[PDB]
Amino acid sequence: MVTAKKDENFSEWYTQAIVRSEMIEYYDISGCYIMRPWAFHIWEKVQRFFDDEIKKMGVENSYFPMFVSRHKLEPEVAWVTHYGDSPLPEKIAIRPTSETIMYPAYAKWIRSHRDLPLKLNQWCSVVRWEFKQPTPFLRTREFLWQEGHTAHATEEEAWELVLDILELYRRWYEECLAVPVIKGEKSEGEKFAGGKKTTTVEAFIPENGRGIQAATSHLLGTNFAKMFEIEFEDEEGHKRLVHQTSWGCTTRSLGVMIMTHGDDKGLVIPPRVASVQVVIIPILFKDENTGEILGKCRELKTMLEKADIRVRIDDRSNYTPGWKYNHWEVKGVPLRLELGPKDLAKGTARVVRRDTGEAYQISWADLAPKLLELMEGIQRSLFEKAKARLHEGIEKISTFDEVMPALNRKHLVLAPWCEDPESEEQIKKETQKLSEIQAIEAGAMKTLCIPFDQPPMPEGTKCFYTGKPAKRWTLWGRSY
Amino acid sequence: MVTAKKDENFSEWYTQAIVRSEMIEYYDISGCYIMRPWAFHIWEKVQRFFDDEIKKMGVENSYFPMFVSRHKLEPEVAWVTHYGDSPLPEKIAIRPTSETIMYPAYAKWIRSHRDLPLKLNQWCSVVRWEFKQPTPFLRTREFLWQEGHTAHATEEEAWELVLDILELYRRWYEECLAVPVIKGEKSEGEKFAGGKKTTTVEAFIPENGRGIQAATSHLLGTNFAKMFEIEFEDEEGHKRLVHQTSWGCTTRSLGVMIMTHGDDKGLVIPPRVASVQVVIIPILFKDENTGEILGKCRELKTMLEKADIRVRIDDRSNYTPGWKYNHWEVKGVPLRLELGPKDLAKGTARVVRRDTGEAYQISWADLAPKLLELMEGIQRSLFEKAKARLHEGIEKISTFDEVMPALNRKHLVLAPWCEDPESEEQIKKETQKLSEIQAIEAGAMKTLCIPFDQPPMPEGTKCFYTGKPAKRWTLWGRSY
Ligand SMILES: Cc1cc(N2CC[C@@](CO)(C3CC3)C2=O)cc(C(=O)NCc2cc(F)cc(-c3cnn(C)c3)c2)n1
Ligand SMILES: Cc1cc(N2CC[C@@](CO)(C3CC3)C2=O)cc(C(=O)NCc2cc(F)cc(-c3cnn(C)c3)c2)n1
Ligand code: PRO
Ligand code: PRO
Repeated sequence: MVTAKKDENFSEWYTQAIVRSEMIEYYDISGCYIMRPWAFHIWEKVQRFFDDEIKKMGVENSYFPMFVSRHKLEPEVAWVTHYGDSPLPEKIAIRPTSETIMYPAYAKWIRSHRDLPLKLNQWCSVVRWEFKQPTPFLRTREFLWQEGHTAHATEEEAWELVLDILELYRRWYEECLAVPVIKGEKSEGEKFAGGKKTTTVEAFIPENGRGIQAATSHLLGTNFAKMFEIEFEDEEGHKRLVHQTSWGCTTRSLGVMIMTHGDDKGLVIPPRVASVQVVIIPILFKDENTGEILGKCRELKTMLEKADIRVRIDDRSNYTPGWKYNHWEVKGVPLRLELGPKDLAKGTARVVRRDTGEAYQISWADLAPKLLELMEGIQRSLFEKAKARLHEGIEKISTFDEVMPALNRKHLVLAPWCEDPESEEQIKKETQKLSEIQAIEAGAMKTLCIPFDQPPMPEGTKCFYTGKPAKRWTLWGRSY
Repeated sequence: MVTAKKDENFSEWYTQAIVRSEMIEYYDISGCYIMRPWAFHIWEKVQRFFDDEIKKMGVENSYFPMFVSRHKLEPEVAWVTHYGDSPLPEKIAIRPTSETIMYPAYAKWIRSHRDLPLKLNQWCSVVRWEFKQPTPFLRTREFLWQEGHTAHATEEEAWELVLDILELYRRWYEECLAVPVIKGEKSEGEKFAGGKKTTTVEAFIPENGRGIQAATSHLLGTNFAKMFEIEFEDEEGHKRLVHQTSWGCTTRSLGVMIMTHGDDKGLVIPPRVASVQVVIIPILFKDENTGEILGKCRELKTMLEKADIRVRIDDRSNYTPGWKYNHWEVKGVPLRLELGPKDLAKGTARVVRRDTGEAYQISWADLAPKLLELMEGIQRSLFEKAKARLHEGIEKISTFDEVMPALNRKHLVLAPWCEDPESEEQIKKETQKLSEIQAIEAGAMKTLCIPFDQPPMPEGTKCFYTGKPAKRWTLWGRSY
């Protein structure tokens, strides 16, 4: 049972939700968490989705070492210096990302324009060792991810690949996880180190008012090619720099799903990625033909599974049906199917959907088509409600005077911005001091993205902080 | 093109085979190798096979951290001591295996007999940092693996699980990879540290005469439960120690496949795990209807792929068909399909199988069923020939006098042994000195396994080294 209200103590609510559903187990070494089967199944499902999608683009999986030499990497990096009692001749680092691991190989592999495009991906874990306090799924020192790295003959090929991947990330969140995101370009002050242009999908956490960078797709261009001398020969003979992309996404996505859909009873997992879509709970009166009831549950299980519905029967006699109702609600199973002697006599079943609590009586013959329609019903609704909370979380503003009241309501701001970097740094330090002063009477706002969706820009619109001619609409807010 | 003979310089043959087929790329940090897509596809296929199989047993996937504290682990272990310029308050280790990472969690999770069996697995990489020289796939400082860990209420449940997993490993090698193995029990001198009984599947490398431990399945029993206080309550109330298993298998299996099936032209990959089973090579005379020929290749591709045959068309005009013949032979594609204007006019195709070089002419209508029959033909033959080379590699002996002549022929020995540990150590040190002395005129033999398949033991048979009553037949040899 979950006891903390989501709209009061969000921290303890999230901890309770992920622990009591058997998603996360704690670990000795600060910032690392055991991912238990209940959460790993979801990671497996989104990984299968993304893998299939990128294999249709020609991306292939590989595995590069987790170690990188001090030479090639040359802040939040863990160093190996000993193999037991013996010292290393030169300390080695654990990958925080693998550009400097993979790209010397790329320089060796790419000779001719007939070698491009080169498209590799890997599923692994990386280690970014910050001493700040962690957050399960969202900010951990070790995390699982995929990272893809492509090299191309032209800039425009690489850019189209960046956008195609960003679309796949939008589908990862919105399609599988029912989390709405915003496609954007990062400012030059927040873009990847060494890249040309970083795109992103941003998500939003209403309860603390914080945007979070859900995934990233970088146009590296020729910057890394220069660093690593990755060149191809054209049909003429002339050597030219390849144009590269890199893109990544992590188990952070799981956290974002949890916070988006959970409620006071606990997890609410979208049907598309639930490892159990329907849990069948037989009623088990002592004064009843139990073998018959269980036989019919088994029949309904096979009947649903032929429609590819993922079913678990909880026939444990040492727990009441109310205990099981709570137990599978806490783990977020989207549909519960109850079947007792009355239901049997009438040839129906009772189904309760996890999102709203609504109950239905369905005849066995209509069970598979009806539940299918209901699962798409739940998924869709989970998305649209979340989409509502997204749009109600963003205030469109004209002046800096409107920032602080919008932040105190846990909202983001969409403002006309001139895109000057020094202005962003100024804005962060000022909103941070204003936040501290407000805290005294009871931090910093940054750019999250310049959205692809640009609303109308009136002709003479001025920058909301500098007064200069505004260039584009920018989404700012407090951030993870 | 591969130029080193497999039966002359096996080292350079193996290196050439794995490099020239684009399986392995070298890396700065000694003992680590980049696994390129051509090899990773095979790893993906065997991983899918094993994953499916263990999910039918109820095993679930998880992910535990790659770090372990100095406390809990308390030789070939890499230590992290710094996060950049800052020192760690207590150095941490990178997993060489995860018993000491997972089992405190197990102690927390297992309370009641209704919590057993507990069956977890993970796919990750581990780091065993030896300063000896590495061997691609076979012996590397970092390797990918799966490791499974189960806890049970009784010893016999855990033992049946150990044997079931060992059977799945036999199917991993023999069924998918067409490599024959021998099921055995390891001596107490070679068994896992802290376990009760280690089982294994052993493979054999004829060209250097060396057995290699292909995979391992340990009965831990209650030893680790005592160390970590993992206890369950029975229905009576009494706390009891759980009985545990752990089992693992790695990318070593890939190496063993390569060495088993490759020839002087290079790789020979069994059809069951080839990512390309049929490469279709159109003949492309300049004086021919090329669009027609390519159209028919595309048709044959879709026709074969509806029978679930994995097909690639190599329609590159800048390479001759002979270049492509060599190129896909080197990468080990099991079937090659050639199609030109003559074949088109006759409605047939030419197919050449990679193992023997045999050619066939098949009408399009029979293409899918015939190729299917041929792929099982290749697989089967790859296995049986390898099985032959296995059995011809083992000499059954009675006396120690027969050891050295059997080792000088690169063979293993099956000998009646009393199973005394001090005898094994004696045997290793003596065969090593005899080997060194022989080398002067131009090392050590150990036990590989006590096979499950015990041949007849005559009543008064004496130990082949000590003269004592022999206990069981034991397979010895030089080893990886
Ligand atoms: C799971 C995950 C995902 C991502 N990221 C980043 C990249 C991206 C975004 O798209 C994806 C690759 C493309 C993603 O998912 C970044 C981290 C992370 O920075 N970890 C280190 C850490 C540990 C820690 F204990 C605390 C803090 C910390 C930071 N501020 N505070 C107040 C605490 C940070 N972790
Ligand atoms: C790929 C892989 C698999 C396995 N093993 C062991 C376990 C098992 C067997 O079933 C599987 C888990 C169950 C498996 O596959 C063990 C190693 C390995 O010991 N690596 C370290 C290393 C690095 C190095 F550069 C050199 C040497 C070395 C040792 N002697 N010499 C002359 C050189 C050793 N590596
Ligand atoms: O960390 C990053 O942002 C990029 C994308 C994945 C690989 N490196
Ligand atoms: O390394 C070993 O041998 C065991 C089996 C995999 C996990 N630990």
